Amino acid sequence: TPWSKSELVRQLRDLGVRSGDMVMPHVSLRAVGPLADGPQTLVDALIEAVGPTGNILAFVSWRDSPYEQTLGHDAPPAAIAQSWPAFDPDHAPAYPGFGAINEFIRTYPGCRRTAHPDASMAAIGPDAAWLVAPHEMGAAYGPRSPIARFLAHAGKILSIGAGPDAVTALHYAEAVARIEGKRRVTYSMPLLREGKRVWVTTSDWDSNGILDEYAAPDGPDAVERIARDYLARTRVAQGPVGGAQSRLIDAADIVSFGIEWLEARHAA
Ligand SMILES: CC(C)(COP(=O)(O)OP(=O)(O)OC[C@H]1O[C@@H](n2cnc3c(N)ncnc32)[C@H](O)[C@@H]1OP(=O)(O)O)[C@@H](O)C(=O)NCCC(=O)NCCS
Repeated sequence: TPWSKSELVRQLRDLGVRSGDMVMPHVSLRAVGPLADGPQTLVDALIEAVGPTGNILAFVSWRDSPYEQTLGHDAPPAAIAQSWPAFDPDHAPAYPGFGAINEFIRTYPGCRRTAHPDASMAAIGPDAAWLVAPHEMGAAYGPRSPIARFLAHAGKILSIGAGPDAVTALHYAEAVARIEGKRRVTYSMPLLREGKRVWVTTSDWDSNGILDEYAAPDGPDAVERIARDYLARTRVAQGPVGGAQSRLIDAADIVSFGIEWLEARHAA
């Protein structure tokens, strides 16, 4: 029997979600189980749980991000530069690998989208515009990014059946951590500025591992190692959301732990 919207709202309430909260969900729909009206039932429940003054922030990225196609180049290769679609924030589908719920969040009426094609964030609520902008190339997840403002607004991270590797906010911790040998990457993104496609090439911290030892693809990254150590040492509200075991995490607390975690193991 599929989970109803009212059943999920009660579960979110038991977990500690309050009206007015700013919540960032990481969802495994298969862990949740069948819903009354598909994934939209959970989206409606998330919006009701945070209330009209609350906010939802999701890391949705872009299904057709030219990340690997322009990685390590001072400019987009010619074939990529001539034909790749410009990132149209209100029309670009989310990256499926980060959760099928993100395409439902992203198309919700009133949802705003950041202009960073690879690190794109979707936001719903009164603070949606303030969260999504600015989001410039070179500030994917560190200061001046939606995550930074999310951390300055008592944000809560809502893992719904997702693994510890899915804590996007911890990319802020590795962006500001004062450690040696932080990996950087160079890539190009096609922005849509006043209807005109503009190619922008930038450098930023590697979001696939801030250090060499954390960047192997086989392969727990720094986010997963930090999150597991945090969840092993911290009392965190846990409970069911649908059929998925869920956690409500204080975003500023796990990021502070992440900074201390990185700086304790690597010199400055
Ligand atoms: C990796 C991960 C996404 C895999 O979890 P998953 O449950 O297997 O995959 P999803 O949550 O995206 O959803 C899968 C289900 O939704 C279905 N689905 C996809 N689009 C759908 C649609 N429009 N309508 C209905 N169902 C849809 C899929 O077909 C699948 O259903 P199925 O079992 O019948 O085949 C999850 O574990 C996770 O980590 N999510 C957080 C990811 C994240 O935020 N990463 C950030 C890193 S910085």
